[PDB]
This record gives sequence, C-alpha cells and structure tokens, in this order.
Amino acid sequence: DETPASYNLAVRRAAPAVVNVYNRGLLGSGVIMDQRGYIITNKHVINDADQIIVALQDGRVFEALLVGSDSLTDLAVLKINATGGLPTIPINARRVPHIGDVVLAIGNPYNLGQTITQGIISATGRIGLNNFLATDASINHGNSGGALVNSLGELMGINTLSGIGFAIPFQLATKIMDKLIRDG
Amino acid sequence: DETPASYNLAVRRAAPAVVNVYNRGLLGSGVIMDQRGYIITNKHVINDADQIIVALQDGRVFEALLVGSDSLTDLAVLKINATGGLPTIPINARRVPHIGDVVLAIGNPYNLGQTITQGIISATGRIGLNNFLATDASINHGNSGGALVNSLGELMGINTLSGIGFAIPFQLATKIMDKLIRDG
Amino acid sequence: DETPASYNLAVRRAAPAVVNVYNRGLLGSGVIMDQRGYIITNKHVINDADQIIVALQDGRVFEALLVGSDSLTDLAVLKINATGGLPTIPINARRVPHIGDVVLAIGNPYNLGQTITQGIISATGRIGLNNFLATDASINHGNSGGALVNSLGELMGINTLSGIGFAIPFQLATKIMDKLIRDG
Repeated sequence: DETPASYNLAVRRAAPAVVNVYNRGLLGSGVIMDQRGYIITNKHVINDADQIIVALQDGRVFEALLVGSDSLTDLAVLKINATGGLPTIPINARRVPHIGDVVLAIGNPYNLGQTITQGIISATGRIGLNNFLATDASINHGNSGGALVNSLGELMGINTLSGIGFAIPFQLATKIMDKLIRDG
Repeated sequence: DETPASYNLAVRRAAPAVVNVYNRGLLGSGVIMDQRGYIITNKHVINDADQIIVALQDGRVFEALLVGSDSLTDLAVLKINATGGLPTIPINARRVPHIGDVVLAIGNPYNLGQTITQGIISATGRIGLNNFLATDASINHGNSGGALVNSLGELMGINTLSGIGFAIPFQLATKIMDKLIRDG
Repeated sequence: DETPASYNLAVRRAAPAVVNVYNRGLLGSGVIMDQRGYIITNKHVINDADQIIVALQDGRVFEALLVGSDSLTDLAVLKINATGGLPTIPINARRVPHIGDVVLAIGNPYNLGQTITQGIISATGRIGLNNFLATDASINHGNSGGALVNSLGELMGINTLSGIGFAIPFQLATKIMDKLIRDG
C-alpha cells in the first residue's frame, strides 16, 4: 500500500560497518573507520585482551591488532588486515550535529546480536578536562564502542560509558584515532 | 498554523482494535484479529481464569471464551460473540517489517488505560527453539499481549515477555492463532 | 549533502524560553510564559526557598519573586523583572494535542544543563480530583517543571511528578497560572 515511517535507510549504510569484538583467550562492539582496516572500539573491552577477534555482519572474521588506546576518552583503536572491499562507517566532517537531530544507536550485544535503538541528540558541549554528546537512545555495555549515526547514516559519535546516554563526537574521535596511530 | 509531526493516524486505525482483558472471578491487553470475534492475548493473563471479560474502547463489554493457548510462544486465543461491526487490528501479510521502522506499542495497563509508546524495530531473527521481534518501545505487563504496529497502523507483532522489548511477528502469531482454533 | 531528520527547529523556538531555577540560600527548571515576566515551575523546587534565582540560556540572571503555588497540581508561579525582550514559550490555545503526536521534553538538570528528550503523547484524560498528559519522553527531577512541546515548538505541557512520564496540559496550566496571580 503505502510507505511506513522508517530509519532503515540509515541502518543499511551504517550497520554493516559496525562490528562484534571478541576475546578468544584460550565482548563488545566496534566500528570500521577506513579501508586501511582501522577500527574504533572501547578500552574496557580490549583491556587485558589475549587475542582480539573482529566479526563483520557479512560473515567475515579477522584477528585484530591493538594499535593504541586512550584512558581519558576511553577509546581504543584496532587494526585488521583489510582485504578486498571493507564496509566502512559513513563520515561527514562537514556536518554539524544539531540538538534535536534524530540518531540511531548501533551495537551488537553478546546476547541478541546487532541492535538498533532510536533517540535524538539531547545535548552537547564540554564536561571533563580538555567534549561529549548526550542522547536518549539506549546506551549500555551491549552497544558500547558502537556507532551513533543520524537519519542519513552519517557518523555522529562513538557510544561510550563516561535515562541518558553518551557518545564521543565523531570530529574528536577522528583526531584521537589519528594520534593513536603514532608509533614512537 | 502548521502540522505537528505525529503518529496519531496509526493510533486511530489500530488502537480501537486493542482491548482490555479482565478476570472477574467472584488484567492485561488483547487484540481483536477478525470479524469472527477472535482475540489474541497472553497466557500469563488468562491462566486460571474463571470468567474472561473483554472491554473495547467504544464502551462495549463481552464475556470471552478461551479457544486455546501455547506455552511455547506464551500466546493465547480468545473468542467473543462478534456482533454488528467489530474493530479489527489492521493486518498486511504482504508487508515486510524492516529494522529501523517506526513502531507504536499499544496496551491498556490496569492503571492508566490505553497507552501508546514509540520506538523502532531494533532487531529480528530467531532465538529459541523453532522467531522474535525486538524494539526499544516500552513493553511491560501494562501492554503485554497488546499490539505493535508501524506508522501505517499495520500489525507488526503481539507484545510479549520472553531497556529492550519483545514482540511476536504478526506472520507467526497468525499461524499460531489458526492452529489453536483446532478442536480435536 | 542532504537533510537529517531532526526536531531542532522546535528546540530553537522553545528551548531559549526554558530556564534554570536556583536557591542561593546563604535547583530545577522553569518556563517563561509571557513578556510581563511570569515564569511557571514546580512547588517541590521553590519550597522553603530563601532567594529564588532564574537563569536564561542567553546568559541573563534574575532574582525571582514567588507569586503563588498550588499543592494540588504541584505547580508554582514566579515573577521576574521583565526587561527589554524576553524569550517566551510558544503557546497555541487553539491547538488540540493528539495522542501519538511527537513531543520534546526540555529541562536543565543541575548536572548536564539543558537536555532535550524525545517521545510522544502516550495518553490523556483525567486521573485525580477535578487532568493529565502522559508521555514516554524521560521525565525526572532533571527536567521537572520544564516544558513539553510538539514538533512545532508549541507548548503542550509542564513536566510534573504526579517508564512513563507526566505533564500538565498547557490549557490547564494557563488557567492555574492566571488564578495564582490573584492577590487577596
């Protein structure tokens, strides 16, 4: 008949880029950022990791290398052997997230698998030492280190644990990722 | 002046079909499925029921007959004496629910009466023995056995208790209802 | 590229009118209602207040006078010295809030500052002595006494504490405010 109001479009372009992270010693989410095979995630996920294992929604499974992390922003960067065509998380550094914007929270809890929740940008600004993004989309261990995107699928932030949920603005998460790629 | 974003349309066509269920010995929700007077609900609602009483939003009140239930899917089917014109829950078996679709949860808790909550389809797939639908719309005893419909009002599922809520896909709930109408 | 689904418009026209309320003896939210400088809030906020202090999002800070309150509806009315141009909360007394309508909850918790959450009108009707509005938007002490507006920004209600949140219909809140301006 007609067309149901839906944010499925955003799911198809963003969700395949979000990933499951495992420990395989003798669990959380992550986000493929670029073709080079760099993935963002959370420290509390990969701490004391023995072997890091990444699993995509297309069925591919890799062993990840821990590039570097940042206790301050709780973020961590992994590195997998990028092969032929990787799903990457849509990014627009020219986009200015506005408060009230619709956002989808994407994460693959070890229980249910990939789960999309819906809310809006509740607030932004600074609250710490040196920048956060608040949202009423459910944000727990199940989707921590996951993506947070607008109705267009553009990456707004990386779900974090710093009725209200938090994310790290994609603009900051980028900078942090880039610096962690440093190799003194 | 202008027109507020609203999913009221879906409410007008679906909500009148959702019903209050009572015990009247010496409480939950249900859904009128067809003109014949068949209503879907939950087992944990009608278990050990003495007299089942159905109440519509138009003010009509019937005594319901328990056709049959299914402990596996927690569903149950009731039967009331369908009179002149019943409100039935819109159904489209040609509709494929997509993840991210907007959905409304409809249920009449014994406290507040009919209550509509809003979310999206978080996830689908299988997780049990032989099929579920996950959503971030509030789903509790207040709306259990209630309807879950898209922005068009089309039935997506039957609220169940198997920050995340669950429903039984309308495609499966149909089959289950049909089989329960069996009378060895 | 394109335009993200967003209720930011409603934020820009309504949010500047919502206010922080402080005690400054030796905390909650409020809503500027009219140019005269009348502000609505909650009793449990200004009870036993020594000095009431109002703070706008534009940086202006006033000392408020308690006009009057109402234990029944938990509302309270303050009065600040309206100067040149005040931000007032959009009001449409010709608008009929429908169930399913999108609504934004606006409040400035003492912790995070102004926070917008999103939901819909779950239910209305009466439930008390002499009229409420239910919604699945988060409603806590952080946004109590705050505004609740539709996607157009029009005031629907005043967040109250009477998974479900409550507000006082703007039509009633108006009448109550007007009567409290009485001075026997």
